[PDB]
Amino acid sequence: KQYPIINFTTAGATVQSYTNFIRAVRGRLTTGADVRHEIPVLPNRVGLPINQRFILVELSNHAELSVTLALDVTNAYVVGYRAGNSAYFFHPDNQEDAEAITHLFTDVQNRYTFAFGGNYDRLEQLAGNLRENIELGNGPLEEAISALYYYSTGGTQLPTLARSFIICIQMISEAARFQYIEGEMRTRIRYNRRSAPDPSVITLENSWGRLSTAIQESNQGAFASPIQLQRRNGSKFSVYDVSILIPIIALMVYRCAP
Ligand SMILES: Nc1nc2nc(C(=O)NCc3ccco3)cnc2c(=O)[nH]1
Repeated sequence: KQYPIINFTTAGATVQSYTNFIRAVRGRLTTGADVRHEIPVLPNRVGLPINQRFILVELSNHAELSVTLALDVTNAYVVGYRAGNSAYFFHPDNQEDAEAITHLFTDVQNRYTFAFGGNYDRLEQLAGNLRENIELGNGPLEEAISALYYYSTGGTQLPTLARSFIICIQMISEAARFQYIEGEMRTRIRYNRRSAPDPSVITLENSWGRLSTAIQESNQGAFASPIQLQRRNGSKFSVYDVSILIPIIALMVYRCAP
């Protein structure tokens, strides 16, 4: 017995198989017994035992390649992955984090830490493309699984590896964080399209920590100051209250209760 594993395959994927997956991911990220204003909070990192810190997400595609992402339950971040006999980790932000990841993928023959960190800014630079120009859907996802798998063999240039991370992160972590983003992926899957996320998706992604804070500091759901988001067409609008976000955000990073 070792960290909980959730499986998804792109082979034959449907909106139901993808929804089932994202639902199970959420269920492993949190027990759900800390909820504020109806929105679940992930476990506080302060004092969480290592043995509860991570979840694994096994990704397969029609080429029958498989990779396994490791996600930090405290924030749903993808911290690294394993493909066959190697495992690779983003460069950690602190020594505590560096220490935690020593506990993942312990039986793998080859382990490495990238010199670069895993935030979108760094990955975009590495990919040489912005999330607004990187396509999402089942096609991109199956392609990103192969790219990640092939990375040890030397088959995959770094820019492509970084694009593939940006895809996985959005289709897995962001979809888990936001029902809105899950729905965005369901739509691409339903119509078998691939398309870049629009400003509504990108600004929600960028605002996740800020939303977690606003809702958690709110006066019974009313934000202490407004949060600006973006519509599909890039126009700015303001959110004042948690009520509107209940069908949009599914999970928040822990902040202490005011
Ligand atoms: N590896 C990884 N990287 C991630 N990077 C981001 C990301 O940059 N967010 C933008 C941001 C705004 C403020 C601070 O930061 C989000 N999720 C993830 C994530 O879930 N896994």
